[PDB]
Amino acid sequence: PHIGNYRLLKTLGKGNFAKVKRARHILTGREVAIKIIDKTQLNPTSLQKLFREVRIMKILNHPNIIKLFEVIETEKTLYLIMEYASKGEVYDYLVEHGRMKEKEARSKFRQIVSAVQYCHQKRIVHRDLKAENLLLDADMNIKIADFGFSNEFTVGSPPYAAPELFYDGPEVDVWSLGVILYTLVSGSLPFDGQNLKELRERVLRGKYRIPFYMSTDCENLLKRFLVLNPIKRGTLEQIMKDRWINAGHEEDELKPFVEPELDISDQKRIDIMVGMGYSQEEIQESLSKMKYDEITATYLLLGRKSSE
Amino acid sequence: QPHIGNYRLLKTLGKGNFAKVKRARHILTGREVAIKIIDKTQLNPTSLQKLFREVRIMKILNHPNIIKLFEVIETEKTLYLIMEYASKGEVYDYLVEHGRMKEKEARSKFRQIVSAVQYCHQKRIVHRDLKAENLLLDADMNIKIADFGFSNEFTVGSPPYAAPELFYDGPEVDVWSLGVILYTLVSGSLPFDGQNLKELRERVLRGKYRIPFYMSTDCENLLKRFLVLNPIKRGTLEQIMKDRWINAGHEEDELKPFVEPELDISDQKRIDIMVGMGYSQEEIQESLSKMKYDEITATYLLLGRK
Ligand SMILES: CN1CCN(c2ccc(Nc3ncc4cc(C#N)c(=O)n(C5CCCC5)c4n3)cc2)CC1
Ligand SMILES: CN1CCN(c2ccc(Nc3ncc4cc(C#N)c(=O)n(C5CCCC5)c4n3)cc2)CC1
Repeated sequence: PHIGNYRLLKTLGKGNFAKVKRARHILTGREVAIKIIDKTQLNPTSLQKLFREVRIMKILNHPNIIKLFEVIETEKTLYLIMEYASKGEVYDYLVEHGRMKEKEARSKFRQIVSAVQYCHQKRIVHRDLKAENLLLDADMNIKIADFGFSNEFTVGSPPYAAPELFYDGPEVDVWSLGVILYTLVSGSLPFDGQNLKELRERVLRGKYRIPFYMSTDCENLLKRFLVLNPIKRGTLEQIMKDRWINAGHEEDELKPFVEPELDISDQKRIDIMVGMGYSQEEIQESLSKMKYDEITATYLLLGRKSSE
Repeated sequence: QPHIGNYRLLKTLGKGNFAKVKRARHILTGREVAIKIIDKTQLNPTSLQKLFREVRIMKILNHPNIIKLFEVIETEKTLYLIMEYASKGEVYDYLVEHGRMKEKEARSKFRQIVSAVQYCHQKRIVHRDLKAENLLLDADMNIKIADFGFSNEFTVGSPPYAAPELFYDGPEVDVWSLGVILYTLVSGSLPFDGQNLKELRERVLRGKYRIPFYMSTDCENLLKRFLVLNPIKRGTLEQIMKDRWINAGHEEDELKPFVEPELDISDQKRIDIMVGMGYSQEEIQESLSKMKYDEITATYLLLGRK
């Protein structure tokens, strides 16, 4: 089975009003993830919120945020065609290999901090960063899923939730980032329990174990995220200057991401799409207007590696 | 007249929700001020924490057209916010007394308003409830906007000024209200009104308003940049600051984002006066350097005004 130019493959997750399937673009062979939302199960209020959030997704253009390629809408269904992170959860990588060495943890956490700060600068707060939406692509780059989407439009976390949720501003992501950092360096959650009430007591206590292998610089950095009072947490713009974050990046200090200009005049890719049956003029119109249609999707997918 | 801190309390200016605002006089300098009074025992631990977050925001508002905070007094039961007093009250009262502002005067005030709001937006502070009740005028007819950064329950939203999407907390909602504000300055009337809230909402959603004979096309063009139903298509304030009508008569003085003056905390003339009032030199230097918003920094600031 298919939708538009995509062959639908196995379901990756399901829940609430959404399903996400792996899929293969027929025109290019590139793999994608497709979120399928049955609109008949939504009231007019949820429908309006969904389309506002889709418009937010169209403005996320960061190399560590799952990228939207194409939107297909029928009378009954919304299809969101987006980047597929072929290695699944960071958690799966921690299970296989153990904790990351601090050099690898730093490389991935710089990507995560960049992605989240980039959204915060645009007034977009995740509010639900967790194991299930921290993903890795085929080249071990971080890809964060579901920025900007309300939980009912995700497939579906107490260990990561800020203690003030136990508030919807950027500080709640900063707490979750501290949990993430701790999981990267130790392979363990900083706060756990035999049930939710014990988990909550430990989160409110704010204390977590520092293993012998954790550097003092990593410990000090965690203290900037895992502060109970939300207003005393560091800002990401401040944390970007942290000594641990930039160890080994002497003249490459982490700074807010700046979007490169999108090259929409690659004639090699345009030549391929003309072969596919699109006209040069049609291609230029879709790309310059960024229509999120079958043409812009194809152009972007032709820029990725084949057969994956 | 009772005292709180170094202030003599005078007439009540307003009361609503969890707040009361009184006119007062600083005993030490004789300067008039406004004091917002909030009984903390009215609040839960959650709203009390939010109140303190919004006071921390108020501390960083330093714009000549934004009501300036002078002093914070917190007791076990009550929070007192001592701030600038706008002695001529609401812009509305001026419109009632003199009618619509002529174009030059409306432009002058609207530049102040746009400057104040853009200054807050750049600091990522959205008002969300700009309205007649918090657009004020000082003794020199300068705009003073009240209650930036405060939730409604801490003030003493408003259908005629509320963006149609509230019938969202980003700057776009202020931009819509600014359009309604500009219309009131130029016409003396609200653009959207009705015999009840239902009819009023209908006109906001339609987005149509009467263009009077005295409104220029440049002014009508500017209105179209605020009063857009689609929030994403509304002008941004950085863009609106370059509008032709906004800068007419200001060709070598284009409206730009406000930049705060460098703070002067070592005026020894004012410090000398405060030593005479009984504060020590060391105390004064510490209060000013740490910007404590205590009785000392407030006196320092009030000594710098008429
Ligand atoms: C032991 N593992 C094995 C499978 N494994 C997993 C495999 C691939 C991926 N990739 C991938 N790429 C893009 C995505 C976009 C989304 C959106 N919007 C989205 O929700 N998802 C997932 C996240 C929640 C479930 C659907 C996306 N997933 C994620 C996980 C996890 C368990
Ligand atoms: C027919 N009129 C008669 C006069 N009258 C009026 C007179 C003076 C002023 N000034 C002034 N200066 C600072 C203020 C700080 C505030 C804070 N925070 C605050 O709330 N207020 C007001 C605004 C809402 C009621 C309290 C402030 N008001 C306002 C109005 C209006 C009616």
